[PDB]
Amino acid sequence: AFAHFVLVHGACHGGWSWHKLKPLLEALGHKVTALDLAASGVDPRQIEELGTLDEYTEPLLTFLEALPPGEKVILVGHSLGGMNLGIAADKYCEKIAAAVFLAAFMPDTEHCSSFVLEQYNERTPAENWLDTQFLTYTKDEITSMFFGPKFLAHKLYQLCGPEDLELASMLVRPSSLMPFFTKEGYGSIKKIYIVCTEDKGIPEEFQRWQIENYKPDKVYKVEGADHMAMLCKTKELAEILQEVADTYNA
Ligand SMILES: [Mg+2]
Ligand SMILES: [Mg+2]
Repeated sequence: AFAHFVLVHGACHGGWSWHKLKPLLEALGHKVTALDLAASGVDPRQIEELGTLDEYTEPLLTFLEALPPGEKVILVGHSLGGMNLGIAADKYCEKIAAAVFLAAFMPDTEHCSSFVLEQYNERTPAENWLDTQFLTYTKDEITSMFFGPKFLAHKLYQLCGPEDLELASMLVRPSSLMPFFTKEGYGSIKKIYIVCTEDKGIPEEFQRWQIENYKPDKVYKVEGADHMAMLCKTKELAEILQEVADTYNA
């Protein structure tokens, strides 16, 4: 039927990356919330004030906490957004109909919370970051990420239009990758993975690896999708999300 989709962006991005998908879900009758996480999009915070992934997720937690009784949402997380999903699902699991991991980090419950990030780090040669800028800052020593135009063009948006890449160049902002996701909370939610097959930021092989590691309830494959499937495969993506809405409810 009709769901409430809560869309959670990835590193260096913001609510704006869902600007093509949201109207599509809304024309399907759904309610759609596309948050800015902390120090993302036009959030007024700067990355230097964020100490943890939990603090980065604050707007998501705040929004879920405000949800009235009976209201349940389908979380949709992109890239690093998948970790925001795990954080949110472990605090407000009673409010989550399902979580969708769009080419995202899917943590598990048997390994430590950062396992998929550590493993992603270990499989990723530093050359792959291209012109991405890594700096350090202090709060209370934290490494910041800032994607450069080459990385955006060559590893994230390579199958997107020039207006998509230019938009990201105009909006991306510094981010950061910064103990256990519980079986009772996060572990209990239905999870859906959307594989993006031409992804060069999180390669399909890593995406398949995470599914192997912690199998979700449904796996969709988006052929021809780079990492920003919501911009190049928006229509197909909305059709998967409708299938999800129809499956996970009453
Ligand atoms: Mg925004
Ligand atoms: Mg392009």
